[PDB]
This record gives sequence, C-alpha cells and structure tokens, in this order.
Amino acid sequence: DALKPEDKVKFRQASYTTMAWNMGKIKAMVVDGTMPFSQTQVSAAANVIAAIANSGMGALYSPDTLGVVGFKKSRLKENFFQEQDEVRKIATNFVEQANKLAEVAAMGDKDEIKAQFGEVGKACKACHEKFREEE
Amino acid sequence: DALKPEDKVKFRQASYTTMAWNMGKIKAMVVDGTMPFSQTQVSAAANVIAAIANSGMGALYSPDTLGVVGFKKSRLKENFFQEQDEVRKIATNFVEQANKLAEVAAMGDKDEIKAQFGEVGKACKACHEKFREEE
Ligand code: HEC
Ligand code: HEC
Repeated sequence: DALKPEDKVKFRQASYTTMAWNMGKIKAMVVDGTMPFSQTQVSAAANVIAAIANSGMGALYSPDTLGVVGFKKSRLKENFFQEQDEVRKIATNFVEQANKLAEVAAMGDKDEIKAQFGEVGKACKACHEKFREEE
Repeated sequence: DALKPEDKVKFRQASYTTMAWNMGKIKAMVVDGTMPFSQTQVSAAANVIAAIANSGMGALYSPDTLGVVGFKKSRLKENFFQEQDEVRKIATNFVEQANKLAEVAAMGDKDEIKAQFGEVGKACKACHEKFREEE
C-alpha cells in the first residue's frame, strides 16, 4: 500500500495526537496533581508514547505531503527535508527520552517520573520549534 | 483540566487511526508481501497496538461525546452505553489478542505472526460491528 499523501498526513497527525493524550495523562498525575497518582496508568501512558516514538514515523514523511490535508492541512515546514541531520538528531533524542520515560514509569517513583517526563516534553518541543508551523 | 467532549472524540479517533496505520504495516509484511518482512518493524508496529489497547480508552467515553466532532463527527453508536458487560468482554479480548500479537512479533515466527494478526483483526471488527457507524 503506497499510501496516498493525505493518508500519510492523517496517520502522522493521529500518531502525534495520540501521544498528546497520553502525555496529558502523565501531566495531570505527576506535574499538576489534578488526577490521583497511579503507577499503572502512568506506566500505560508512558508505554504508548515510547511505542509510537519507536514506530518509525519517518516512513510518513515525503515532500509531496507538504501543505496536504490529513485531518487538517499539514503543519509540516519544508526545511524538514533540507535539515535532514537535524531531524535525525532530534528524532533519535526523542526515542531515547521516550524509552527512558517508560523505564522510569515502570519503576513508579513519582519524582523520577516527573523529571524524565520533563525531558520528554523538551524533546517534543525541540522538533516543533524547528519543523512545525504553530498555525 | 478535564477533557472537553470534542477532545475526547479527537483523542479516541487519533488512537484508533494510529493502530490502523500500524496494523497496515504488519498486513503489508506478513499478509500481502508488498513490504519486505522486517523483524524489528513488525514488532515495533505490534507494540504500538498493544500499548494503545492497554491505554485505558474507556476514559474517553461518555454520553456527552455522542455526535460530537473531533477530527470528524463521532461514529460512536449510542447502544454502547447500554452494553457495559459486552464492551468489557470485547475490550478485554482485544487486550488479550493485542498482547499476544506483541509477544509473537518479538519471537519472530512469521506464520504465527500472520495467525495472531488475524485474531487481532477479528477483535477490531467485533467492536466496530456493534458500536461504530460504518462508512
Ligand atoms: C519531530 C521529530 C517531532 C517530534 C519528536 C514530535 N513532534 Fe509533534 N508534530 C511534529 C510535526 C511535524 C507535526 C505536524 C504534523 C502535520 O502533518 O501536520 C506535529 C504535530 C503534533 C501535534 C498535532 C497533530 C495533529 O493532530 O494535527 C501534536 C498534538 C503533537 N505534535 C504533539 C507532540 C508530542 C506530545 C510529542 C512528544 C511526546 C511530539 N509531538 C513529538 C513533529 C514532531
Ligand atoms: C471497541 C472497544 C473498539 C475496538 C477494540 C477497536 N475499535 Fe476502532 N473504533 C471504535 C469506535 C467506537 C470508533 C469510532 C470513534 C469515534 O468517536 O468516531 C472507532 C473508529 C476507528 C477508526 C477511525 C477513527 C477516525 O480516524 O475517525 C479506525 C481507523 C479504527 N477504529 C481502527 C481500529 C483498529 C485497527 C482496531 C484494532 C486494532 C480497532 N479500531 C479496535 C471502536 C473500537
């Protein structure tokens, strides 16, 4: 199935947004204290994020996806395809930090989890500032 | 920061579509043979699916999400809120098959991978047949 461009955008948008839900769950439980701390729920959330980080979303990026509507018009910036090295660095760092968040969440220390959750947030943001249009 | 209904719909639609991408990758490699078999890619795809299956998506289901637009108007059918025992049966069967798919994808036995992938497929459809408006 050589995916159509619309499908590539849709799948990557879905993947990011899925990670967002699960990031939001950890945020409520270890940063904001608005949901009771649960080791099993934080660990399940961390596992989704680590899994998607390793899911090889690079196969969803090709130049003919620029400006293409998935669920909405792609917010991908075209420098993504020129600054290839910088993408790989940011992406490989994200995988490393996501892996560590799942490991730490498994062990269930709230303080350790909050620290590593912070490192993952920084990894998400590093990619967005370079390669994602805010609008 | 409890989720609004629109966000619940969007997050659950995102979650399903993410599993759909990953199921598609496994289908290509072990059923249709249109992508070369990769041990690491099949297990990474299976891992996403098991993680999302275990991600507690029940938290995204409440009656005030019926008919609500996430990425698109929700296709959730309302008989869902009438079927608590059947939803739990289908969901826990889905977790079981998804867990097993991830276990066999790690061990690398390609025909057993094809077989269990079929079992996961049946679990997806079982839920859709009762609770998702077809397109
Ligand atoms: C680059 C290597 C990225 C990393 C790491 C993360 N994100 Fe991202 N994200 C990225 C791009 C290029 C885009 C735009 C996708 C498009 O085609 O439009 C996004 C988008 C998101 C979104 C919105 C998705 C949508 O529904 O349209 C969210 C909610 C999002 N990103 C969150 C997110 C989180 C939580 C991450 C870390 C855990 C993360 N992203 C990493 C690029 C990259
Ligand atoms: C019930 C417990 C379900 C299981 C198990 C699976 N799916 Fe599902 N899916 C379900 C519902 C109720 C809906 C509609 C959600 C809404 O509010 O609109 C869906 C939707 C999908 C979609 C489309 C999502 C979108 O982008 O709008 C896909 C692609 C999908 N489902 C795929 C899918 C796969 C691959 C599954 C097995 C791995 C699977 N679903 C299981 C309910 C349930």
